[PDB]
Amino acid sequence: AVGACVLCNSQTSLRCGACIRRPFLCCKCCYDHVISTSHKLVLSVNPYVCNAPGCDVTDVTQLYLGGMSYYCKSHKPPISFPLCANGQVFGLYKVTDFNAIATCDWTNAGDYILANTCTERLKLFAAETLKATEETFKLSYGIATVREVLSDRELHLSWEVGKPRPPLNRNYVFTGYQIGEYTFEKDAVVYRGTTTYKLNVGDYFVLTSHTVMPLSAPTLVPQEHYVRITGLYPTLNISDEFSSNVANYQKVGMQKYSTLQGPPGTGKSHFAIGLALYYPSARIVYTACSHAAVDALCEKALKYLPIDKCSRIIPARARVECFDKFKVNSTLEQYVFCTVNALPETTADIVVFDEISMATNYDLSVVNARLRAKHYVYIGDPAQLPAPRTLLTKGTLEPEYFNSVCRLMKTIGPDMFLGTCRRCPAEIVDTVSALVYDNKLKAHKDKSAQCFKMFYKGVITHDVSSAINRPQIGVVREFLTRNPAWRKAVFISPYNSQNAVASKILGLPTQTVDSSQGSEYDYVIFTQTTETAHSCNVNRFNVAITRAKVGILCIMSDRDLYDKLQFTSLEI
Ligand SMILES: CCS(=O)(=O)NCc1ccc2c(c1)OCO2
Ligand SMILES: [Zn+2]
Ligand SMILES: [Zn+2]
Ligand SMILES: [Zn+2]
Repeated sequence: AVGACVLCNSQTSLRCGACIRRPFLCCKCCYDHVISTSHKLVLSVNPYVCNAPGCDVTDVTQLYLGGMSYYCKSHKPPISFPLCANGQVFGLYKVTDFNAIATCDWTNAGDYILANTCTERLKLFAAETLKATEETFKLSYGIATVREVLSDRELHLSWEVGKPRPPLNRNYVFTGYQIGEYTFEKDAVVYRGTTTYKLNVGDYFVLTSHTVMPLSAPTLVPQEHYVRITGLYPTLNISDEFSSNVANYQKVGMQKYSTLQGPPGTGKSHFAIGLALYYPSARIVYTACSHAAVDALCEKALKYLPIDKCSRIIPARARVECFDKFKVNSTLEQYVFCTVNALPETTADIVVFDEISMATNYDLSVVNARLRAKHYVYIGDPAQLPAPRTLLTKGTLEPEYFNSVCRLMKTIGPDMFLGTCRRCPAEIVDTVSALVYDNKLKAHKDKSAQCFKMFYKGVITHDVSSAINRPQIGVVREFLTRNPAWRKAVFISPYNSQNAVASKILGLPTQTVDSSQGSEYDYVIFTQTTETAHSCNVNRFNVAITRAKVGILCIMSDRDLYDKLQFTSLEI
């Protein structure tokens, strides 16, 4: 039990026994913690507990030292010093924010605000504590058991009594029993095995609670600015395609780390892959939280970089189908594409972390711990969607609080900004530029005259809490008959239950706003479904309308966002 203080690094024998992570706290900090919170169990070699037989005094403020032993006020010998005196807790080698991180239930937005405005070591304490709290919460849900097997994609489930039922969306991944990971959608339920298996009756499913490893590396390394490009060797022969990013690629070699804010369709993949063509000898590890973000980087690399110098790292516990054109699990290749949780312990000349709004501080820290690099480039957009915070139910998490990188991009600004959207028709670019980009995003395409908006509240029904608006889907069905070109549109809504209804009624492929992020489609049909804080989130709204290359039909519930859409209004 010999470690360093999470608040001031001072070496100590003390750990908080009431904290779920049991942080090492020094004499002067440990006191400031026990004296201000319900946390009174202090751990050393032995806990600070009354040594008198059958005594239940564990509160450090009610204990004293009797020689080399610990006793309460009722058992202490005449010659005994209190454990808590003069701003310190007795220990070898002799905070308001730490108390709030240590005691909070992570259900308030203010908990996440603090976990991002605090000191660097407190961001790791916050990130570990949050993730451990999120896992112990997965145990609170009831066990689903197979009652009947309808077919290869449908079954009926028997839930546990006394324990609540977890939300049934793709976000919540189950573990069958060890028959593989499984997912559910809406008494006929749709089952989806990450592995194909003849669903047996009696088999059960649990949300896999994974052990939270402690954090060691910071979320962001200390910034270093250099007079020249360091450890990287630029080409003089640089393809005209990537000439627009040359000044920014040099900025990347003259700093330890750099932030790139790239609104939708401004060239993030192009910038990331073009950085390899600019430093041709440099080993680049490409990382992101999701398999789809890593796969999008592989698709752009397949087009510009040699396939023999690339490798897609796939964890043996495969959950979804990912990129198959590179040699798999060769961490020895010059270009390594890998999700954060699968990263090996290696080194790199450049580390590119894409879709930075989806990262948590836990992920930022894991990347710094597994990858030791000369340069780190963080690419994403704080105006796009963050990682879901399953415990957060009160308050809204603002972009400057998503993670350390997003905090920097929203306060000091990003080091680099891609200001030209090449994907969207001008109507959409002008709407999101004013909405989330402070009028700094510019349109490359002209107005398509195929961006429509309809103010139609319809009727809101609910599959549990996931919302449906059948009259909004009815308006879409009516529109499709009059606009058959839109037969090829992707249907998007903020709710998976709305999507299930629209899939059966319209037959269009379906995507939630959160799963559509990073993807593009010629035509998009968006139904807002509700006027909630979720369906009105400006970041979700921004993602939803920036998926479209040619046209979009927005069936709106919120007068506010409807009025902001610079689209042609439709009647009915
Ligand atoms: C951080 C660089 S690395 O260790 O991942 N790649 C270098 C390398 C090492 C051994 C090899 C090889 C390439 O090809 C044959 O055997
Ligand atoms: Zn301390
Ligand atoms: Zn504590
Ligand atoms: Zn006692």
